[PDB]
Amino acid sequence: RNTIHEFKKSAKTTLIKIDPALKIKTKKVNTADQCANRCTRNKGLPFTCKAFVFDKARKQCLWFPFNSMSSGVKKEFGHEFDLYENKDYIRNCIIGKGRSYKGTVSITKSGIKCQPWSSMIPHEHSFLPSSYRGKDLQENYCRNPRGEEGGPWCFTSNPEVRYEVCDIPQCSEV
Amino acid sequence: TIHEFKKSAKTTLIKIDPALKIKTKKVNTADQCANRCTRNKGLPFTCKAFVFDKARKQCLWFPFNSMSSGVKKEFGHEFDLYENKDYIRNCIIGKGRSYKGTVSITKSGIKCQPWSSMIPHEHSFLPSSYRGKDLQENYCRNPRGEEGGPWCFTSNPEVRYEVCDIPQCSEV
Repeated sequence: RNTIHEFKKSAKTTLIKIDPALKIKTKKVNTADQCANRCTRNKGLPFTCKAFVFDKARKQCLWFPFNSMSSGVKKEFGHEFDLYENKDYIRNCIIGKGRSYKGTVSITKSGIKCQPWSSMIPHEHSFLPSSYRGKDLQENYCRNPRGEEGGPWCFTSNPEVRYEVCDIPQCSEV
Repeated sequence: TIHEFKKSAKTTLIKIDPALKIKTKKVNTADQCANRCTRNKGLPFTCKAFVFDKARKQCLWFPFNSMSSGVKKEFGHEFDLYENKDYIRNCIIGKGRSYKGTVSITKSGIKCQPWSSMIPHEHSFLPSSYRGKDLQENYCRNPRGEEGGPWCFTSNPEVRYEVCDIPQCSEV
């Protein structure tokens, strides 16, 4: 029942609340998967678990009723922290051209595994994560960093297909 | 792997538009269909759902799900439908009348009571009286389009019902 692989992971990251009104729960633990299991099950939390952090130095879970996109919360850097966001609270559909898409789909329309943004293999490119802050060019996720009409896309792991659009549905289009 | 899919018992999908690709294979169990779908290895499309035929032991992998235009869900006792959660809208439009995701926890963090239970709470919100509205399992639902969005009867005997905390699509 190790559920940790089902969260979207951000290395070296925790979340801080600006709004002192927002609520946390913390517990000293052994391993990150223990935090994940309690979040998934939502056992003994007085709120809906949308994200958790494992502190590897203090061996603690921090469970949150918010995520990195909620208002009144900001990211904080820390070598000891990993952030895990519950995919049920990361919008999985696209608004407009999907400039703001932060979901984890990482396969193209024709079923090709996306190439990591941090990689120049197979395809050399200049969509370096550091050139596109805010656009979450992480792992091999489908993204639309320049807001082009095609919707989110990725460079492709197939050497013969440089890039392809991914097949992510519009949230609302009647 | 199978737990990142929403399961609909006794259900298959029929494509109307014959241009939509399908892939099928004789297999042993539904778990193997899920694995192939999750990792998406030998599929010329994005696997958004699959059906397991328990009688023929066949996987049917689809680049669509039940909310896709051009497909009909149908009863069939030998089929189970499994829909990839990444393709079931996880945010709410309007009051969330059309919410079909798998969130089953209230805003205060209480596990929902199954719709087909009368314990702790008795109610007239049974599955058949609201066909089309997916009062399945213990999922947060908004069958009548009420103000606060999807909700459920609560497993806490002290709390009859409570809204869940499903975000508006316009929230972010």
